[PDB]
Amino acid sequence: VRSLNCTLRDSQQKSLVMSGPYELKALHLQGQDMEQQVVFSMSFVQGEESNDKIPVALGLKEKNLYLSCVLKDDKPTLQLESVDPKNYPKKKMEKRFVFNKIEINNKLEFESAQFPNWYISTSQAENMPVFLGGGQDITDFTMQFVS
Ligand SMILES: O=C(NCCO)Nc1ccc(Br)cn1
Repeated sequence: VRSLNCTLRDSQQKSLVMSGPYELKALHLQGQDMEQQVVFSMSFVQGEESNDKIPVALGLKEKNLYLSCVLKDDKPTLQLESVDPKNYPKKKMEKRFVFNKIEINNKLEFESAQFPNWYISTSQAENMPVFLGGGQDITDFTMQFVS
């Protein structure tokens, strides 16, 4: 499987950092604090594809942790999920790990492949969790490539 290391920033230009072991949060960051941002390994996985819709998995660089979409208290919910480090990443990722990376107006949205029309989202407020949203909440991102 092919993977690229990258960071993400929301359309309000908030960066993403760890919020405990299994959550991410978004906040405005600049300067030395930039080292705190999460670096993703974006893997290009199997799934239905178009020019503007590309299936990816979002793992944390050098960690056996992936973003995943599951029902929690009966609601679609973004979680960080651990995996066996000997088996990942792989080309045929389970559907809960797959996001459709969609380019619209020079920004990216990440739609859950498991839950159509649910998107990786951030709040306008500082220091709040990254979540799966189904308006005020931000669903557009840019990507920064990392060496
Ligand atoms: O401009 C970007 N990065 C800033 C320099 O690090 N990224 C970018 C641009 C278009 C789309 Br679509 C997604 N990401």
